[PDB]
Amino acid sequence: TAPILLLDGASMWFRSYFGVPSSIKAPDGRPVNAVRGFIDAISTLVTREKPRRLVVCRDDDWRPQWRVDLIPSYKAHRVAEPEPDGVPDIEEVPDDLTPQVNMILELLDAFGIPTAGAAGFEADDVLGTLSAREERDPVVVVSGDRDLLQLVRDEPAPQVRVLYLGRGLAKATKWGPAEVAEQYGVPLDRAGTAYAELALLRGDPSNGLPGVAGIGEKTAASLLAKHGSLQNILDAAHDPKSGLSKAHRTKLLGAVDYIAAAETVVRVATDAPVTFSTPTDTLPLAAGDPARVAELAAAYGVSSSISRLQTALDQLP
Ligand SMILES: [Mn+2]
Ligand SMILES: [Mn+2]
Ligand SMILES: [Mn+2]
Repeated sequence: TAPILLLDGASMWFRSYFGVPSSIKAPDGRPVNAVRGFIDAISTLVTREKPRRLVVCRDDDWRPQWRVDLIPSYKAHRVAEPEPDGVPDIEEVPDDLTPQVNMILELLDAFGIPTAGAAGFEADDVLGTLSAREERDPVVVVSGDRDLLQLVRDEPAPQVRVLYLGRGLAKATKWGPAEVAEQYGVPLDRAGTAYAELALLRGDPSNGLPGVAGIGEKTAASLLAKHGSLQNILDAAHDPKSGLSKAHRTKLLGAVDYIAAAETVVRVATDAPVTFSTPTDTLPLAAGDPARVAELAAAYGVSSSISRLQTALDQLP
């Protein structure tokens, strides 16, 4: 059967912002390069993957307070203005990109393309929750964010793949457990979860996470190779006769608190309370509100992109 596409919205429209020139502008002069690129990526995906189901996943909270409480440096270098509890922090985002996010969300809503979010969670968590719950169709998670490699799955069916956007969409290929195992040296039988344990240990500068000092990617992969899992590695450290080196024991034991905190920060949630903007995740084959879509697309200078999307939809069997 055809896959369900789960789109990491912010990953994709940030990529469109930096991959489409800012001289692409609306009639009022505001850049719409991210709008154009994001709509064009949806049309490309519809044509390449021919889904019947498609969801754009939102960041209802891009920097959840529960993660910051565990690790205060989490995404700290990306905050423009921190906001008190209950209110998402203001992310440092180019001034001419935020209005384009509003334009995109307005078009998706008027078209009826499903969007999903969960209060207090990231799009990463929405993607992890929807891919964990999927029982009917193969899942394609579309993102430039290597965090989501932890979601790859062969069994139980259906499979989960990440269409990874690190080199852009034209060059993107589907990552499964084999690809993550081959490119990162984690065990194949639990490749996705072990990738998250690898990232926890080595650190993640784009998320503001330091990792465990002294355990680089090479060491963490080999430790996972020999012991199979992070839990087994901590067991080897806590047990004073295991074959774990004393230097490794010192680095791991000196980080027990960070490791316990980081575990829930690094893993994406799989049971977030996701809500949809639409009744189902079915991809509409025509605009839910065509007059509003035409008025918005003209106002946002992307009428030809919307027309291209409708042609791709028209070609779906
Ligand atoms: Mn805050
Ligand atoms: Mn994200
Ligand atoms: Mn992420």
